[PDB]
Formats: sequence, structure tokens, C-alpha cells
Amino acid sequence: SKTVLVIADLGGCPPHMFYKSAAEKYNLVSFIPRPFAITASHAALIEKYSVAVIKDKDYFKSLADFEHPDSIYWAHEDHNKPEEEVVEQIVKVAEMFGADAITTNNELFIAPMAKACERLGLRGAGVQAAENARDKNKMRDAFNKAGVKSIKNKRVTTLEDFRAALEEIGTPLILKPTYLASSIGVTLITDTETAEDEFNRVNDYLKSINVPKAVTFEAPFIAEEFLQGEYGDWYQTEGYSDYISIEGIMADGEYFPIAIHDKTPQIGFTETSHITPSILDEEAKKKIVEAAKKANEGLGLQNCATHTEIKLMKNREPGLIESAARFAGANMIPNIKKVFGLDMAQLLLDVLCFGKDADLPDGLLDQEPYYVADCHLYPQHFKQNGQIPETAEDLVIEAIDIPDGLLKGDTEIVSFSAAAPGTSVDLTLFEAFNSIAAFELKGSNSQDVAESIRQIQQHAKLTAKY
Amino acid sequence: SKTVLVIADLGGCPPHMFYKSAAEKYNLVSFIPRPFAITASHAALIEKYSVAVIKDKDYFKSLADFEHPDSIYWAHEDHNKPEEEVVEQIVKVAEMFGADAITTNNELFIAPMAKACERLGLRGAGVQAAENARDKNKMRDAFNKAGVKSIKNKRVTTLEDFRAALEEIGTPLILKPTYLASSIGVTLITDTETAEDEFNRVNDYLKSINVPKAVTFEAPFIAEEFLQGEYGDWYQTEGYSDYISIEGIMADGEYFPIAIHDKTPQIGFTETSHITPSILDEEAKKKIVEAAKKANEGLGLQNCATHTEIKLMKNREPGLIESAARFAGANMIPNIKKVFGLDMAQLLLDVLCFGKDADLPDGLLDQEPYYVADCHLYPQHFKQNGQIPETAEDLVIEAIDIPDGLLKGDTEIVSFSAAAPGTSVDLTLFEAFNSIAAFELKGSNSQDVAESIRQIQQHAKLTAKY
Ligand SMILES: Nc1ncnc2c1ncn2[C@@H]1O[C@H](COP(=O)(O)OP(=O)(O)O)[C@@H](O)[C@H]1O
Ligand SMILES: Nc1ncnc2c1ncn2[C@@H]1O[C@H](COP(=O)(O)OP(=O)(O)O)[C@@H](O)[C@H]1O
Ligand SMILES: [Mg+2]
Ligand SMILES: [Mg+2]
Ligand SMILES: [Mg+2]
Ligand SMILES: [Mg+2]
Repeated sequence: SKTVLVIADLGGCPPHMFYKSAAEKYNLVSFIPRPFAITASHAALIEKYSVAVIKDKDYFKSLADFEHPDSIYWAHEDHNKPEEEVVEQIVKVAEMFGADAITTNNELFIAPMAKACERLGLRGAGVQAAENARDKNKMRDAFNKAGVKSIKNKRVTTLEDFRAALEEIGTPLILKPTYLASSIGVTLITDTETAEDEFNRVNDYLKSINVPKAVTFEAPFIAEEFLQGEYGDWYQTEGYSDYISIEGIMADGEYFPIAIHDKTPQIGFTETSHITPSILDEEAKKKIVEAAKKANEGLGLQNCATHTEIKLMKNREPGLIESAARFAGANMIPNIKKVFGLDMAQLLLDVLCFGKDADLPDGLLDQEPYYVADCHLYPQHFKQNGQIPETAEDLVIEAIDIPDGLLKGDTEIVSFSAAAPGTSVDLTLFEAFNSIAAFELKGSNSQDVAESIRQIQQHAKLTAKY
Repeated sequence: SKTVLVIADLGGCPPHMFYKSAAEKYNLVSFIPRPFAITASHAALIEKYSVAVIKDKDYFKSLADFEHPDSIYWAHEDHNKPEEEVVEQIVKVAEMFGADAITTNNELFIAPMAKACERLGLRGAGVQAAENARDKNKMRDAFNKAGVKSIKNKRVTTLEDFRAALEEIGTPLILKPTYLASSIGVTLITDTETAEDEFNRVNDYLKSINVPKAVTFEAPFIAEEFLQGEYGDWYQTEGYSDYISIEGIMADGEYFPIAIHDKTPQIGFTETSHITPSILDEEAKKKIVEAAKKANEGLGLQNCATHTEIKLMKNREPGLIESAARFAGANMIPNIKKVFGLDMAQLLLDVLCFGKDADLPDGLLDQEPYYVADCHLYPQHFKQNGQIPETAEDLVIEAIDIPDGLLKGDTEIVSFSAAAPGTSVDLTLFEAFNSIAAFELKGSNSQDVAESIRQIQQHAKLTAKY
């Protein structure tokens, strides 16, 4: 048999699939470096499917530190431990249990996990490649080197640094952190000269969030070109957006594409829905693939899952927004299984343990029996039909209801879940920590699923305290 | 700090106290040799309070072996692994986590745990002493040697072996297994000569239950004198029974008594209630102590908790029924904490880790603010007011209700729990796998608590399908 070590923490392939998928085929062992990062339902899936579990004991100081929260937007809690230490912890756990492989669904641990794998002679992302995938400046340089759509980009520390960039890069302009997630601090520029009395506010805002002491950024911000979208050169119907993600496996340095996902449009920069698989035509998908191939091999990644965001630009130029050496979040990975029957968690484990003896698809998965959409509603969506006032520093919610007749064609609601009756929702916090409803749709016609979603976003009834 | 390894399985100090008590003061690590022995609520308390958990992985063959039952009467499941193997497993886990101590609440693991502790140089029961406490014949010989009430006793294998015993020991006569728990096969003899066409039925019945492959019995049965009780030489009021248990800690070979428990009377040989602490007078308790001191030092036990059952015989002779080198079961250990504020789980851990530097009471705990009673109702109790027919191979239950006005004096019901509406109860199974209700009473007058219990057993309303 084979023993897989999982560094268990937030994001990526969700726990409700990951542990069962892994334990089906492997002896699963869990390391939990951040016990506070672990929801109650998460802990329960860890304990249920792992033959062994270790938590970093330094975290527990009283009995109440043994409490599991119901939900965690982000680990807003100091992890004051340098990278070399994390690596050591991982190596130690892997040796204690004779791990044949190490994976993680959490970005924060990708770098250190690569280092341990190399030291242990196990398959991994590759030490340098993981560095590249974790510093945005290094990720950019590598992409340019790899020959995918190349754009201007400067490291940014001060405002004195901000001037030289704004002047060079121009409008539209993106400035964002080198190391963080959930699009925090990621700032847009359509006005030309307010940027300054607006860079100095988002310079501070990065000093309230928390990451571990183990993610190296050689400069705090990057500035680079905003990738302009051109919806009409790509999609043939309304309902999607001008970006996509594609999911893949890297095996032995080679990129294997699995599935591309369509999106419904964002709100600000918060994502709303992921549709499995894309309706995009085969030529378009071939360009998307080709670009993710170059990007990811361009990082040097060896053995890992990938999640790559690509902006659909004019002339069908695919523009690399970002790639990570871990599974997509939300429900994308489960939905790939439901549609095609392929379990990408298992597939990656087969790669970590057996290399190209794993059964990797030859090209994107095809012959989808139907489309599955992973969708979320947010407060903004309702404020986007009036339901919320613009002074309303909070609101409380009793029910969210989907009237009948919104579904187009054979679309169908598979599941739906609303936030708890009496739920306190402060409306001066980011929306991507603020999903107040969640639904899945199935259907054999993509444009209608997509349209059915627009309709739910429009007409779903909130009942709440104004 | 200090790392305690718990071999987690059934019985003893119940999980709802043990893990929280241990984790309060120690870094707790759990080994689970029998994952099937672990209820859902148990697993959840393990994962919540342990900094590390290992399960014996050989048990998992499909995904469904990862299911936790709600309740487990007994681990009716083959554990085909010889003692030397268990020992090895325990030693390996203790080394993997640098355990400073090992404990268990489950009798089946006492012998092997002593061996590992000795090999590891950690405090324990003592290898021979644990053997003595686990083979009933060896426990008897040791008690006789120790000078506590001595009685006739022969090893029994066949019926040819049964003849020589019955003739020597006489009526009343007890014959029971050397190695099992919950009073299975424990058989009474008031008739003189039916015993034979009744020994040959209870010879077979031991071959349906299961124990691990790691408990040595050099003869399958023992026969010995039934210890006759004489209630009236001990208690001054009605309501108790003619046996007691006493709870203690062995530290460095010396017995430290903690608390004696009264009982309400049994049904068959199933226990009904445990009252913390005994109302027995100080001379009576001094005899009880003195007898448990000799018994337990007589076993040679070094470092462990003890639970010792003593029969209250005529002339105030305390008769040793049995002693185990682990905590009492049911809720006796929690109730000791509630009454006196002493946490005996912690106290034992302090002994395992620090020896007589622990804070051991000097004599039984006194100054009880009040009595707490841990009580259970069974089917028989209701069949003991008609509620069940004598053909009724099963019954289903909707509610069990305590009418008002049954409580005497300032007695009070603290908690009460009935079996689930629609619960299937086969009435050709042992009653001590069959608790269908559970209550706790508090009160400052013992005789009334005891009497309040009799009244609940009498008059509690069942509503069920006849
Ligand atoms: N350079 C860019 N050009 C266009 N859109 C971007 C750019 N960077 C970020 N975005 C938008 O914001 C989202 C978050 O970007 P990303 O850099 O992936 O931040 P995060 O790490 O928080 O996901 C992207 O999916 C994209 O829609
Ligand atoms: N030798 C005995 N004399 C009197 N009663 C006994 C004897 N052995 C067992 N019993 C009764 O049956 C119960 C179970 O006995 P024990 O030997 O402790 O079996 P178990 O290991 O199942 O608890 C005792 O608490 C006692 O009430
Ligand atoms: Mg990201
Ligand atoms: Mg991103
Ligand atoms: Mg017993
Ligand atoms: Mg007993």
C-alpha cells in the first residue's frame, strides 16, 4: 500500500471530497499546522478518513483553543514560524509515518512542501518552481520567459515606487500583493491621477490580514497591466465572463489538461459561479490549453495539481492572470467528477506515488453528459436589486427564496443553501468572505444554465431586516 | 510539558471526562487499536483533545469501515493479534511521540500496556501484577496470599473438571470466565444437581462473544465460593446492596483510597446505580479500605487506578470479588469530581508522570457536600411492573416518563435520558447491553436518594408497544 501525507488547511479541493477520495485508495495521514484554520466539519472529515493525525501542539494554551469554529473566512491569526521550521515539521511528520507522498490543498504550504519533498526524495512541485508559483513577480518573469502573453510589471514597495510604475504601465492599471489570496488589495485604475491618495490607503490595508511567517515576498506589491477582456472574440452567447480557469495535473514536468471552467460575471473581483465544463469551441480551448501548458511548464512545476486563471483577450489571445500549484477551490474539483466521472484528487495521488504510470487523460475531458454550475449569492447581489441600504453597516437575514419559473430549458436546481436564520452580516467587509447563499444547477444546455443563474441572481427573494 | 499516551477503547473513565481532563494538563496522544470499538461521540472527543491520533490501519478494508457506530455494547469483532504484537504496537507509538506515560481505561489492554511501560522504563501496573489482575485464578491466589478473605477456587476446563469443583466448593456456587467482562457466563447455583445440564450450556455461550487475541487465560472457567452477603451487619438503612466498589490510585506499590461507592440492588447480576460516596460508617469504611489495600498491594500493582468490588459479608468481613487496574466505569469517576472537586484522571496522570510528588489524598475523601447517584433503567425493570410479556422476543419504545412526586426529601433529578423513540429492543439478550434509560440524582440525604431511586424504578411510566 501507499501512505499519503496531507498538509491539511484551507482552500483547494474541498474536504467533503478530498479525504474520502484519498482514503479510498491510500493510507491517509494528516498534518494540521494551523488547528485554528480547521472548521468543525473539516476536523470531523480529517479524523474520519485519516489513519493518523498530528496537530502542531504549540497552538494549544488553554482548553478553549480546542474549540473548532463553524466557519473560517481566513486564518486571521498569527503563525509566527519561519519557512525552514515548517519544512522541518513536514519532514519530521513524513518520516514518522513513512509517507510515500505529500500534498496540500492550501497555497500557503506549497513552497515548504516542495522543499520537504525534494529533501525526502518524493515527488513534488520542485523547489524553485514552487517559489515561482508563490511570488507574483517571479511568476510573471517566468511566464514572459515562457512566451505566453507578456506584459509590463514592476516590483512596488513605496509610493516613490508607485510613481515609476503608473507612469510606465498606464491605464488600466492593476496593483496587488505578491503573496496573498482572495483578491485582497487588488486594485483597479480607470481614473488617471487619484491612484496616489488611493495607493496609500491600500498600502496600509495589507497590515490587518494575516499570513504565516513562511511566505517570502521580495517586494510587498506588484503593479502590472490590467488585462483587458474582449468577450465577443470568444463566446457565442451571453452569460459567461471574459475569464476562465483551467485545471490540470503536472506529471514529470509535463502539463496534462483536465477541464476548463466557464464563469458568470464577477462582482468587484469576487467570483460568482463556475460552470463545468466550458462551452468554448475546440479551437478556443486549444489556445487556452496551449497557454496553460507554456505557463505551467514555464514555472518549471514538476508534480502537482494546477489551477490557472486566463483572461480572454481580443484576437483570442489568452492572457495569463495567475497559476497555482494546487487544486481549484470552490466546488470545481467535485463537479469535474460528477460530470466526467474522473476523480482528480485520486489522479494526483496516483501521479505523486507512481508517476506517469498514473492514468492521465490524453487531452481535456470530453463528452460531458451535461453542465454543472457551482454558484454563490452575496449581499451585494441583493443590494443589486435594492434590498440593502447604503448606510446599512449591517443586516440580519431570516430566509432567501427562489421563486418558481426562473429556470430556463431543462436547467434544474440540484442543491441550495442559505445562511442561518438570524445571521449577522456587517456590510463594511469584503464580499468574498461573505457568501450568504450557495446553489448548484445541472442542465444539458450551457447557455440556459448560465441564464438560469442570472435569473436567480436577479429575482431570488431575500427576507431580512432591510 | 509532558506527553501522555492513551490507548483509547471502551470502559473506564468515560470519554466525556477523560480527554478533557487529560488535555487540560497534558499533551495527549491517542492510540486506537480497535477503531470499530469507537462510537461517533467518542471519536469526536479523541480528535478534539488529542494533539495526535493513530489508528491501527489494518482494520480499514473499504470506505465503510470508516463509519463510527452510535453505540457499542461490546466489540463483537475479531482482533486476531497476539499480545506480543499489541505490545510492539504500543511501544512503537510511544516512541514515535516520546510519551512520558501510558494509560488506558480498557481492561483488555492492561497486560500489554504494563509490558510496554516496563520496556520503556515508564511507570505502570507492573508486568506480573497486570497478569495477576487479568487472570481470575491468579487474582484469587494473590488475594489468598495477601490475607484477605480467602475462599475455595479451582481452575475449570471440562465438565470432568466441573464435577471435582462442585463437590469441593458446594452451594452456593459461582462459575465464571477467567478473562471476560460485564458478568457474561457468571452463573449461580442454588439447586444442587442441575448444574451439569446447565454448565454445558454456559460452556458453549463463551464462544459467541469476542475478545482480542491478546488476553491469556490458562484455564477457560473458574469455579469458586459464592460470597454470601449479610446486608444487616453493615448498612443501617434500606436502599443499598450487599456489595460496594472502592476507587483508588496505586503509586509506587502503595494503595491510596479515594472514594467508596454504594449500590442499589442488582437485577440478575446487572448493576443499577452507583452512589457517590458511601453512607457507610467510618469503621466499616476502614475495613473496606484495609481489604482493598491488601488486595491491590497483594496483586503487586505499582502505578495505576483501581476499581475493586467487595462483598459485604457477615461479621463485617469484607470479601474481595474482583479488582481491576483501571478506573471504574459508568459515571463513578466524574461523580467523584462533582462531589469532592478531585479529578482522579488528572491525579493518575500526575502519578504516572511524577510519582509521589503527585497530590494524593491522605485517606478517603470526606466532607461530601451531598450525594450524587448514577442510575440506569433496563427493560427488566419494567417487566418488573408488567410492562413486558414473557413471550415478547422484542419491544419498541416511544417514551419513558418520570411522574412527579417520587423524589424523597430534597432529592433532585439532575439529568434524565431515555432511549430513542422507535427503538428496537430484542428481549433475548443480556440486560447489561440493554440500558434503555439513564438518570442522575443529587441530594444531601443518602437514604432518600437511594429511596427516590427505588421509586423511579417502580413508578416510572413506560409508553411502548407492549
Ligand atoms: N493583471 C490582471 N488583469 C486583469 N484582471 C486581474 C489581474 N489581476 C487580478 N485580476 C482579477 O482579480 C482576480 C484576482 O486576481 P489574482 O491575482 O488571482 O488574486 P487572488 O490571488 O486573490 O485570486 C482575478 O481572477 C481577475 O479577475
Ligand atoms: N465469587 C462471587 N461471589 C459473589 N458474587 C459474585 C462473585 N463473582 C461475581 N459476582 C457477582 O457478579 C458481578 C460480576 O462479577 P465479576 O467477577 O466482577 O464479573 P465481571 O468481570 O463481569 O464484572 C459482581 O459484581 C458480583 O455482584
Ligand atoms: Mg489566488
Ligand atoms: Mg487568483
Ligand atoms: Mg469486570
Ligand atoms: Mg467486576
